[PDB]
Amino acid sequence: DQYSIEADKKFKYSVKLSDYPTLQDAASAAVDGLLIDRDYNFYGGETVDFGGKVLTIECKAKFIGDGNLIFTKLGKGSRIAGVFMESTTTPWVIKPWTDDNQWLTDAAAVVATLKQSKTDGYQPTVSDYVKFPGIETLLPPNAKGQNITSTLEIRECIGVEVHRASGLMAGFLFRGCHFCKMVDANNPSGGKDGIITFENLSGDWGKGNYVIGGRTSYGSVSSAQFLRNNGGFERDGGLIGFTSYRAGESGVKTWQGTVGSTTSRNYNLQFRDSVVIYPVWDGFDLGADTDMNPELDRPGDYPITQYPLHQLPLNHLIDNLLVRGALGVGFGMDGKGMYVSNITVEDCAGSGAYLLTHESVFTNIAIIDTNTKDFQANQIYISGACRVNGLRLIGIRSTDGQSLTIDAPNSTVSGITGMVDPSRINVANLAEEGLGNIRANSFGYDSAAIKLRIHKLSKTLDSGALYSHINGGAGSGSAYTQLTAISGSTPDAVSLKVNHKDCRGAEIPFVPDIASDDFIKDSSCFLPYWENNSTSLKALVKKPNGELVRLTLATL
Amino acid sequence: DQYSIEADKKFKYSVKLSDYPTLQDAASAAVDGLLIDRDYNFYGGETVDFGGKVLTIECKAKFIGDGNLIFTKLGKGSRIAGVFMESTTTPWVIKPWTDDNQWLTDAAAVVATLKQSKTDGYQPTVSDYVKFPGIETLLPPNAKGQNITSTLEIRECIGVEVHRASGLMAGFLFRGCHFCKMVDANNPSGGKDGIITFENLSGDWGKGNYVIGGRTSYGSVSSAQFLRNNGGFERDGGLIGFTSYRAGESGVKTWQGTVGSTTSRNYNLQFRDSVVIYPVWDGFDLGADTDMNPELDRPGDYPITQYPLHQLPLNHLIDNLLVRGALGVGFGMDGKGMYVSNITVEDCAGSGAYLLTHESVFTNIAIIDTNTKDFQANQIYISGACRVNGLRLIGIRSTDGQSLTIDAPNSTVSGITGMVDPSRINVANLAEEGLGNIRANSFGYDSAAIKLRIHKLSKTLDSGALYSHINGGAGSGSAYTQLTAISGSTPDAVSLKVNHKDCRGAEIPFVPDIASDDFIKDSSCFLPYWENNSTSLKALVKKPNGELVRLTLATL
Amino acid sequence: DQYSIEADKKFKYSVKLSDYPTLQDAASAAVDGLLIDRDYNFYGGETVDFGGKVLTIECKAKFIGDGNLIFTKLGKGSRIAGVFMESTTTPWVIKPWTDDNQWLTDAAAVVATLKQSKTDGYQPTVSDYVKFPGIETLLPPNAKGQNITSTLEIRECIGVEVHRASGLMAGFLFRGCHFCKMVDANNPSGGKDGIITFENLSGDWGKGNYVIGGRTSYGSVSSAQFLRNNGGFERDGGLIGFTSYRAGESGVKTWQGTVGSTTSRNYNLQFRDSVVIYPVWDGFDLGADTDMNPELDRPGDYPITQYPLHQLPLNHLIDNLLVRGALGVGFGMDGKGMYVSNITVEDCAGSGAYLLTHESVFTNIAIIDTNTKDFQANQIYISGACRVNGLRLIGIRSTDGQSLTIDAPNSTVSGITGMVDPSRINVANLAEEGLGNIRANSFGYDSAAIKLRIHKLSKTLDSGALYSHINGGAGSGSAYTQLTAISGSTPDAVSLKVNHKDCRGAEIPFVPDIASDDFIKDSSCFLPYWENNSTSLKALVKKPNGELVRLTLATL
Ligand SMILES: [Ca+2]
Repeated sequence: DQYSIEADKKFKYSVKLSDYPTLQDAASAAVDGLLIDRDYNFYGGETVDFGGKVLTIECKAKFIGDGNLIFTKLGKGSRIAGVFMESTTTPWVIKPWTDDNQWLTDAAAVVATLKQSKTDGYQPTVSDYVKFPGIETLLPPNAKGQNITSTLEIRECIGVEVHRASGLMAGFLFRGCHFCKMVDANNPSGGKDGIITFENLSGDWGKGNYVIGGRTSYGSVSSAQFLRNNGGFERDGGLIGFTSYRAGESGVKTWQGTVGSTTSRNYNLQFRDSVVIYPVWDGFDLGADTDMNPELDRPGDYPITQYPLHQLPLNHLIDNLLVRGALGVGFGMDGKGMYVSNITVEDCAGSGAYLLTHESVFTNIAIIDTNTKDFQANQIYISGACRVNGLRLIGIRSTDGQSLTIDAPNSTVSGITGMVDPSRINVANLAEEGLGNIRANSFGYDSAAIKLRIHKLSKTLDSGALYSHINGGAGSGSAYTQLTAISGSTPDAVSLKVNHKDCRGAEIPFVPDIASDDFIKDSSCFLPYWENNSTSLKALVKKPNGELVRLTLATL
Repeated sequence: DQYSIEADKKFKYSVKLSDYPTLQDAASAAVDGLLIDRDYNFYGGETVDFGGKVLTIECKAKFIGDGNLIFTKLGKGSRIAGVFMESTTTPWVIKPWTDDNQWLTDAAAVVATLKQSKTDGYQPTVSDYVKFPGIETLLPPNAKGQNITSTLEIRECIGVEVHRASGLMAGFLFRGCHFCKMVDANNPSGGKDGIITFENLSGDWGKGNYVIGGRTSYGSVSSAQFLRNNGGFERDGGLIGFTSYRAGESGVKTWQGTVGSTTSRNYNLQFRDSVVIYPVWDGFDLGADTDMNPELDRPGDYPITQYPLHQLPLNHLIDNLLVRGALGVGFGMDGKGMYVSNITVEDCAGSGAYLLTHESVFTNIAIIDTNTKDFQANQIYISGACRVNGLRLIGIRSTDGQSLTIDAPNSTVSGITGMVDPSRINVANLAEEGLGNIRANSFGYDSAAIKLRIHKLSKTLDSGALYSHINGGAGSGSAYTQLTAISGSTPDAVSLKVNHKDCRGAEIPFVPDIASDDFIKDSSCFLPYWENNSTSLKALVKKPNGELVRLTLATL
Repeated sequence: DQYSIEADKKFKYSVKLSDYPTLQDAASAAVDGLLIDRDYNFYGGETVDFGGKVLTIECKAKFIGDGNLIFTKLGKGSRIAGVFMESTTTPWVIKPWTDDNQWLTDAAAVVATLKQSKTDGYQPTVSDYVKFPGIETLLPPNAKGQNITSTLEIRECIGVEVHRASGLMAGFLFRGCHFCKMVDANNPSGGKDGIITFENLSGDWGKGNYVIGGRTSYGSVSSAQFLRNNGGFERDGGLIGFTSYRAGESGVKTWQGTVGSTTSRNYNLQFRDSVVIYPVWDGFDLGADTDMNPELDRPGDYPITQYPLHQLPLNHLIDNLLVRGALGVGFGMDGKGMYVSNITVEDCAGSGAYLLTHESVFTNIAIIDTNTKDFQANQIYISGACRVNGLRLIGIRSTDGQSLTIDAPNSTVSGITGMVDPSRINVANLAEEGLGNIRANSFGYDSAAIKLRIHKLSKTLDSGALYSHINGGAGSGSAYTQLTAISGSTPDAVSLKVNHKDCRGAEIPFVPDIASDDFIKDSSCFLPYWENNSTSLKALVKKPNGELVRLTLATL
């Protein structure tokens, strides 16, 4: 009895699942620690009440079950580490990529990949019917409408963190939670539902909910997703330092539109320092309104009368994101008044950026080899009146057809770099207002060029140019300078030259027949023209006083 | 007695505060673990001696008290997790922002926000008297000079880490510590003092001290701050992966000048991969010398005779920082020989960057919609002789008045992008030395332009241009090229044209009266001029031998 | 007996090394936790069998020994925290940098730094003989061929994480492991071998192996290195969020060539969000093939017949890296089909980038003050046919000699910024295809310039220019525009002017003697020329029909 007093004071309290027949029995006994030291088969909907206790739950075995294992009434500060969820069912999965990591787009080829596995692919859903046209008819019935996920559901808790979670056909759901985090996810392999979900459709708007660190793979739908969360002006929530691989839908998704009877939208969240690779749909989908066939209202949210479709003041903090390998769109969003910075998107089959934004600013964007399968009309689309300050376009891929590279018809852009085809740029205004003294350095040509193109006149032909051309060969120390203008849709049709053939003179073009009065523009100027009937040059002169006179300029 | 032997060997040692009347009694009993499992009211200055033991302190309740709870004599490798500090006093706080997140600047409006709360605002300090002019007179006495903070003080320890700390009116102070870290701060809400402080005014210069991860909110002064730390050439200290929200002063601060009798300055620290949002003063304040009314000496530091004011070899490693929403300056520093990269600052009421630097290099800087309240003279200021390589300016905001955008009178700059008003650029030298072949693409105009502006001549008017203008309408296949020069402060006053009205000729300007001898510049050139008394063009000719002759060029 | 039942259920299981004579005895007794609470002297090769148990190993003391302490048969999910390795031997180390952090390059100066210490320098190896020419002869024998490292070796384990490791002369080796991580390394000071190594020369290719977070210092060779790892298309492995300081070789290394009888190469790894400072050799060395004296084959890898040397499809995910202070190369790699983004390299004595790549894309690269000791031929080298989209060159350093800045003879580049000497650019093609309307703003000169340079003609002289020059002084409201061409290797030798001396006319250069027929280029143009024998200007006219006629243009 003496020792027991001492022992109760000097040892750390932990209960372990191997000592109990059910998880509730263990939860009930727990005071400080709880060790999961044996695999536990749960039934879908099995619910554990943790009594408001602040528990440190250390997992060293699996939770095995189809459906949801529901944790409730955990005290603020509770932590669950090392959790591993696994389904009982091994479903049919598709694997729409080759052994050289090329995407498969042909429905029949995708069907041929079918296998029963808990990983290395995903269970088809209805969105696959759109993504792979014709697949709905070709999929066997046993591969359609599957619904396998083993989900850890944290329900109506505050201040709970799940650390280093993993699994097979695994999901993690925080339902009606606040100040909860999914930290350092240890590459769970996903199932039918989203891998990591913060859903706050009921109760107060979600706040304080983050994905921090870690990564996921596979899954039928999006890797990380938010419904009805608002981080406040403090931006207390979102996703930082995360990697998503091969989402069956999108890497990171803020939901759009109405779900159930209320809004699924999100405000004031962080999306930073993260990477999405090889999503079947999109890298980041940060829109809040439905694009195609939209609702006429926003129950639970701002009405259309206050903010039109795609013009919500979403106010997310969006910075330093990387997307590679999307089969859909690399980076998509909507909203009004947005600031977005430092986005890098490479090698996507659909548009690199699809931006249904207005009065927003995009700084230091790089869109490098996207729309490679011509799925969309362009590589970067912007609908509304926005500003782009720094835009890198084109890597090493060519474009065979007529699609635009940037179509941002209401936007003002500066700072494009890359080997863009200028005919594939469409913006409201493009300008470099603040360059210093300039040099055009030409490699691999016998000339250097400074060209001008007026898109209203022609998007495909330069309207004038300033050239420098070698006279003779390399090392001659001689070039000629040429000032040109387009005529009859023939670039460089008319030109003045300086030093052609090292002659040290200006070659001046003249009107090839009698110049009309209106040909001359300015006072105190002359326009030479040809009088064939005398073999003479004449000059149409607009005198300093504005009156016209015709003079003889050169004679036989 | 048999079991007790076995039990002492097989169980983890931890003591818990619920078994002791004081925190010292628990600390004294501890061997391995210490669990804080009941709220503990401490008195200011209460000091716990941990006996040099390497303890793992796990907090699941609050430390409650105004003033400092002082931890001493923790062994290297000790860890304190989940600590939650809370004041006993609920002070008066101000909230100088609206329900639409607009800053309040009017003192009377700020006073009207007063409430008693431990969060959602901050206790006024003397710096508020400057920030909100007139507020000193308008604040009620009960809202002035408050001093509420509940501070965990780690004193004279080596190798101690505080993880996942939080609180209300909370602070964390490492005094005279080395190799200590504040890791994954769980959004403590601050009090009167700095939220996270590494202060090494006594003893050896601080080294090995970091803030890694996490975030803070509110507080009256700066969120994270350093005094008398030097990371060594190894750069072993600083701040990485951190977020500061709504600092009452600045997000991240390295102190300047003398504090007490010695230097508060800092060297060789990292500031990387971090974000500061909505500080009342500055985002990052990385200066070491006092700007306004400076000391004539640096006791404990390099003398002015060795390094002039603002020219210390601070040698911080500064990269990948984001600031949004400052009411003061987004990014400020001083020093000589600095390299700074990848800084992004958006939507600040004062200057985006205030750089009292010399012989320093700034690479890939973006300053986007700053000085929005005209608090400073410019958006980015640089005092000394520096280099800027890549500078994005202007988002979507206009500027109504005469303030400069960049004033860097001793600096050489290249790579500006954005819709900057060129009259608002002031630098020593601006150049694009290494561009390739160029094309100017014009949208929304009937012409394209390549303009030249000599700032010594005029900062507001272009001095010459190369234009291409549509002849007729869209699709004509015809344009004219125009080479212009300014005269009488009228841009484009004098010009030569090629292909005006699709005439296929050059329109050449001539001197409107008798040309003086000195009007012609080069040998083997001619200058046409008007002789009104005969209705003739003449030519002032400088012959190949340099001598002048006047010839008749065109006659009736 | 009643209490013992209760106690066995309610307390956390942990054994502690203080209760056992050997580490194996403790490992054998362990069930859940294992506490290292006394220093433990191990013998090189001492091997601990952990029985497949999933153990949480908490270290609060040192493992002391030269050689390897080998951990085997740890269960998936095992974690080792706070480990501290220390050698028994204090070796001789060199410190090739000064008290102002300047690199020492002179062998005799390096030898003079010799001291016996476990840190603050490194043990020489054979690579130092190359790095510091002559040092092999000058080093005393007792400083050559040393081999001191205290290494924690995790052998043939899956799912083991080492967290917050540190030490003196310390190394960490994961041999034949999968799904293992080195997390938040707490600045171990290195020994003779690599600090952190994932080596998978035997068994399956390594996968799931990461360095996440943390930092290292010193060491004789590379800080973090990989052999025979392949992350799969999922990119499940690599290095994220890491800092390396003063590697004796390189910060981060993927091995090249054959080691033993098989490939040491690596595929599909992440290298992101990391920093390397002051390596003696390279920052990042991400090559897979041997550059100098290469193997004729790749046992265990793709044959040369399939992929030529330096053209392996390495497919690493490489983004957001910073290198400063290398004595060798900042960033090096090889491979074909690579995408690389957001690399920043500053202040390196050798090349900033050495890129033996083909059909690869580099986006937003900044190479700022590199090759400062002229160790290589250039600041950035690219061998193969690649694309660079955004390249910042030049900080504040000058270059005295003739070395190139970029030599990328097969690459197409766009978006250079900085005060580059254009004669030091060599590329296949350089272009800005997508600029908007342009303005050249000139500061500190009486003129503004838009220059053209044809590198085939001359890399050192501009071939033509468009200038604007002040007439009179500041505020005159007058400038002249000038269009020039090079002749006899004299820039600006021949020119046309508009508004010289505010004359409002064009000054036109003429051929200084009788123009040859071939001097005129285009039909409907004239070329003025001088007839000295009559003091007349003539015109060589190519009529609209293409035939030549000579006319009198101006007469006495
Ligand atoms: Ca004549």
